[PDB]
Amino acid sequence: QNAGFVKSPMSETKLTGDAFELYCDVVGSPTPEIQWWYAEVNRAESFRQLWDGARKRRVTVNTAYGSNGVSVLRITRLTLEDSGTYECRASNDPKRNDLNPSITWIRAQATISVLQKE
Amino acid sequence: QNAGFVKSPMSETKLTGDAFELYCDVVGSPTPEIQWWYAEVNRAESFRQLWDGARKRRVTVNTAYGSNGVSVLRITRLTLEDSGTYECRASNDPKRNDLRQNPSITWIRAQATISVLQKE
Amino acid sequence: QNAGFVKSPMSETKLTGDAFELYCDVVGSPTPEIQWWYAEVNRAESFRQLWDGARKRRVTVNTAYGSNGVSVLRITRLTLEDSGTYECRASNDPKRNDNPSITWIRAQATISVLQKE
Amino acid sequence: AARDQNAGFVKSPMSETKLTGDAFELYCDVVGSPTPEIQWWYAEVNRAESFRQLWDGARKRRVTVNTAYGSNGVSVLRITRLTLEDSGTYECRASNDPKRNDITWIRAQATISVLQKE
Repeated sequence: QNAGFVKSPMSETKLTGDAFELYCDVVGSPTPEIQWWYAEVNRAESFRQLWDGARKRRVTVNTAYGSNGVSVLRITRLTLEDSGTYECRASNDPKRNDLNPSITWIRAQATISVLQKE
Repeated sequence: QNAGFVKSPMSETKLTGDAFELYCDVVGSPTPEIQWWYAEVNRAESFRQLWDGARKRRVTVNTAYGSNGVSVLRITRLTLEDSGTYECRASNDPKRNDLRQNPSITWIRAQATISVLQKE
Repeated sequence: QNAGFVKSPMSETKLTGDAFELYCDVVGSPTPEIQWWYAEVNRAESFRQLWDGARKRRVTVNTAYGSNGVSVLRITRLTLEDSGTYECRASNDPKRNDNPSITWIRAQATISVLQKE
Repeated sequence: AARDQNAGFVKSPMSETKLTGDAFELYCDVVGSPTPEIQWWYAEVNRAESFRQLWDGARKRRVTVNTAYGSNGVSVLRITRLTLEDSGTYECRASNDPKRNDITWIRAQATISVLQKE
């Protein structure tokens, strides 16, 4: 089985200072890798990988692997510039990390909108 | 600006001659539009919109809109060249259908891989 | 194939607070363009075009162009003032957008909204 | 196309097999009265739904297009640092129809096959 999404991240609107969590759950054989990506504008030139501890540890990534892969992306103390398009990426392609990055992966996107308190 | 995927399409392996169905389920206020897109290689240069009747009518699309958007993409009599990356796209942005824009900019995407194997 | 309605929108009665969805399905070769128009009274002077996002984003238009043109018009949080004649217009005439609107066909539906009293 | 077009191929792109990391160059040379326009198109699978126009700078500048119009039209398509995903059908399209940009184009196709380092 090529990687497939069983749970996808879900768009959400938030207030600055709040926090959000996005979830990802993927199946396949071999077990797929999960990565979280982001772009201000939903276009390939804008997408970059996020990681546990990004943005001075406002960003947290907890990922676990078994038969399936599961992950939560969490961002606290939200700012306006956290708005944009977030993405769970999954692949069990053996060449998936060989240095256009989306070519061997699948993607499932969510929109995050952060509004200013009043 | 608020559409989200409740259920995204699921990757699958099929044999030549069979059929597949992909399913896409989305929430948003107002109700988001749904589209289906495809590419042999998962890069924006190769993605094109599929539609009801495509590929000599082997492709059907059935979509229903209420509070949610729900759609099924079905392709019958599968061939090797039906393999690739398929994609549900959703949006309720009022400018989602303007032409002066990289098609993905006002949409969100949820992808599945379809592999079609030769009966032999 | 000249643009032709395979399914035309159907008149409905609603109560305030509800939503309605009208449906328009047109065949043709090439595939016809679809527009939605509205008027309080069925007179030419009162018809104007509905756009996605109108009426404080209570108006949605989701149109798909395949073999057929298939469109749904949805309006939420219905008020008494949303009552009227709603119309799907279709055309695959090459100069349909370039000679007034004589190149489009119309199919109408009445939406009557009553107070949830 | 027989009524409002008369351009014709004098040099056509040539199929070729290459290794990942290498570069290729395809050539097109077209005659007619008036001078015909040249475009380069590509598809993974030789079918109309997959064909898209390429341009100078495509694929993160790996794709180069150099076209000159004198009496005839001549053009070179170059792709460097080749990947497996550069494989497929490339074609030169040409037309000297007035309405050509509003089919009244003609095409000459080549197959590119990229193999990895064994």
